[PDB]
Amino acid sequence: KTVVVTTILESPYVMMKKNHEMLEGNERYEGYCVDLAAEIAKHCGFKYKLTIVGDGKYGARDADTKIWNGMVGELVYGKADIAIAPLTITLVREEVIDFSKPFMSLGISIMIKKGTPIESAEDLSKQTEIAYGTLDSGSTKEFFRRSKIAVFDKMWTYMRSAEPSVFVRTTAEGVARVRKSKGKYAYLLESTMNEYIEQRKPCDTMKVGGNLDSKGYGIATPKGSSLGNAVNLAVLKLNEQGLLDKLKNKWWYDKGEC
Amino acid sequence: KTVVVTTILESPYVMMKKNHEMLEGNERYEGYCVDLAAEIAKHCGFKYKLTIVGDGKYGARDADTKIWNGMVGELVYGKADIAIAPLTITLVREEVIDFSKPFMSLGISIMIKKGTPIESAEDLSKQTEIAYGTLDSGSTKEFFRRSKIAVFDKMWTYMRSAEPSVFVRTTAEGVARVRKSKGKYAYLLESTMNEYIEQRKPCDTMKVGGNLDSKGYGIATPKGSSLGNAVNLAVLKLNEQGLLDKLKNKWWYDKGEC
Ligand SMILES: CC(C)(C)c1onc([O-])c1C[C@H]([NH3+])C(=O)[O-]
Ligand SMILES: CC(C)(C)c1onc([O-])c1C[C@H]([NH3+])C(=O)[O-]
Repeated sequence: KTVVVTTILESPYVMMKKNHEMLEGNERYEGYCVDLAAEIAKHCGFKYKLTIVGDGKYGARDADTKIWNGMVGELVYGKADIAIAPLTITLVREEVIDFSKPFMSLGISIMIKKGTPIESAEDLSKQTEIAYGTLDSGSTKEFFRRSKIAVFDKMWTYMRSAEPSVFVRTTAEGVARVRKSKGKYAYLLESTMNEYIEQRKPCDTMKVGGNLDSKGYGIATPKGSSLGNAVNLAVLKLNEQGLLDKLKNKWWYDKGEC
Repeated sequence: KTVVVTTILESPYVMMKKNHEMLEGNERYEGYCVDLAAEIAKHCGFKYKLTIVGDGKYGARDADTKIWNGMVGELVYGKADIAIAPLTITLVREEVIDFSKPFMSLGISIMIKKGTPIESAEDLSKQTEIAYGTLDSGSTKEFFRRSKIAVFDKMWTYMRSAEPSVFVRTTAEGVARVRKSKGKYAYLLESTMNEYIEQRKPCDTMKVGGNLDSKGYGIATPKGSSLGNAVNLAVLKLNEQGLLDKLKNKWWYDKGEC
């Protein structure tokens, strides 16, 4: 009965509340997806338990074992009933799990330490002094791996064989790398996160250029789940009521530090 | 075996080709949705016939008769197998027809004749000199009718009883009204159309302020339709290959013009 929700510790979607060490269950967390989960459960009429994904990954199919990891894996193998996180709707994923219509729109973007002489993806691909990478096991990495667009294919061929590795395990690692590399590392991540980080101290990073593509985040459920329909309608209702815009303003700018 | 596609004459989505009088079938038309339709059909493996919606409407449920009109109506009552056009994904529509994930992201926006002293929805609501309205039988009108955001509800309250009516039968009517009203009429329509018009002669209109909401267009099919799955996957694949961005750049090609 209690719906098992798989999510990921990614600010400001899901974060440990200040006094979390002495809190239990859902009360240990806070964030945009924590609020969204509450709204969805309310509209769909179910109780739930937020559970952080074991491997801390979004979801990718291992070319080798052919096994799915991350939150996608938790759904595919029946460990969770639903995923409420900034999970990107993609073709390979839609083939194994279901997604509600988007609750947020975004696109891949470039994050630089302020002052870095880079304005676009093309700029990056035409130089080698500044390294650049992306997150492991995510849609952004897969985007570059599959891209047939000249500039992106060129960037991928570079990234895939760069040393030391330009790929990071978590968004926090990528942000730290941009911040500590004196402008010698640029990070590729989704726009809304780029935007969120530009609002965090020490306010030394920024988004450059336009988005490389246009996609959306969706609430995912196992293929053919009984929750699919109700969740989808709930997301549409919440968006039309303006709750999603409200949630965005709350966690991004009302709590901004720059 | 031929799929009946319902669509609407709306530039640059679907337009009559030059010399269309001597052409027949699908060859009579050109535009973003015409090209999209060709791509979708190619990926899903089906032949199709483009048909222009009889009442020239997007789709709304008649308050009193309880009857869906426009392209939504054509799907609901079995007149068409699929709708390929700038049809907004909404809750009320999703309750009676199915939508693929969005193939385009956009939002409601404001169109003013250049020079109009208006910069936002709030500016519009705080005055009465400049009349403002929207398209009938569409998602934008329903947005205001149902919005509880003070500003939008305030706008709805004024629009509902203004004289002469601020609502128009077609987009062309609303645009023409902005252009002929010497700045005394502002029009509410979706962003990508506003931007399309802003780049064409006589170059006397412009989009002002940010978008009022965020949403997308989706390819629609009757509820439970067998075509649903394939069309959805096709849209995701086309977006991931960059075809959707290519079509946008093609039909919004900065035409020479302003
Ligand atoms: C952390 C976040 C969300 C900003 C992100 O930035 N680049 C990515 O690949 C992802 C993960 C992506 N949303 C997914 O679902 O794989
Ligand atoms: C004409 C177009 C497409 C610019 C538009 O702009 N405001 C609207 O309401 C619509 C129609 C809407 N997409 C729908 O499906 O009702």
